Amino acid sequence: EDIPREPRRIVIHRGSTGLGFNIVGGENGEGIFISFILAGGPADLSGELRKGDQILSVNGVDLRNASHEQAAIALKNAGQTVTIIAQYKPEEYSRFEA
Repeated sequence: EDIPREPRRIVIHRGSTGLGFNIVGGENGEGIFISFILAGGPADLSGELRKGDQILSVNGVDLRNASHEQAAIALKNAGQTVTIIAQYKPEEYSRFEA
């Protein structure tokens, strides 16, 4: 596919269904991962985010060592235009989530 291995920058605009994705992780050995992408939501329309992406940063707020609630608050407070730094790690996601 066209998804690279290294971190990538994706710009999302918030709407009436939020940023259009939901998250898991943030405990133990597991960072913040996208578990669900809403059909037609902002993340879906970008074409850029995937289930199994780890969110490394949101608008400059580092989420590599954040709990789930710290990450959910940072996403809720990130404003209308949100820049997500994501890194695609589907095998690590499957280890924790399957």
